[PDB]
Amino acid sequence: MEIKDLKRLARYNPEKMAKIPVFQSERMLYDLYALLPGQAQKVHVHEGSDKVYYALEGEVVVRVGEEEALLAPGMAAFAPAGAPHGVRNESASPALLLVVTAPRP
Amino acid sequence: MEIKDLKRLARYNPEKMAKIPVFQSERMLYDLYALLPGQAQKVHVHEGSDKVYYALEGEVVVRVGEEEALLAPGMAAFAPAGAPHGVRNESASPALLLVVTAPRP
Ligand SMILES: [Cl-]
Ligand code: NA
Repeated sequence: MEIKDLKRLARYNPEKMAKIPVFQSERMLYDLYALLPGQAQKVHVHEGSDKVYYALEGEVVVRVGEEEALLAPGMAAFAPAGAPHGVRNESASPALLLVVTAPRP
Repeated sequence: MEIKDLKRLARYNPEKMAKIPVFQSERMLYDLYALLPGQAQKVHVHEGSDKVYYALEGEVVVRVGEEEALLAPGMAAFAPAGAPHGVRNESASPALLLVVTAPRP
């Protein structure tokens, strides 16, 4: 079956953040976002999907709507469709997120 | 912004596995499954939804289709639509899973 150790899949790119697909689903994106310090997924609105950022490792500043919060390990932030959202690693350490998007964009 | 510390949401039902919705998304179920030893999510089939189990804490024996594997902490298992799936906490410790089902069944 498709069963993986998420952290072991994480690959950080010095040039820019990386999105590492965990599973290939026709109904969602179940990815890892590997952000080195200073890297980020720019804030954007995706009207066709809901996204949930879950911090697996490290921390990122997650923005949903007009709010930002520190998404520390173990925390999940919900970015429902229409809400501008993004994550930025402002820390001095890598940050790894489990990012789920439904439906598949 | 809806941001939650997943572990802090865990609650256990002694009579049966506790299903604790993390977020109410129209696009997916993003739930926590709190399984005390011996508890389980009986085998189920979502003809039109994919489900991904991610072991936040503890371990469960995850069944997806014709296979069963130990879903240890940090591991995620993918149950594509149609595949019978379930999780059983056969350990002597509680298990907490982040379970995503998309779309909502
Ligand atoms: Cl993909
Ligand atoms: Na069913």
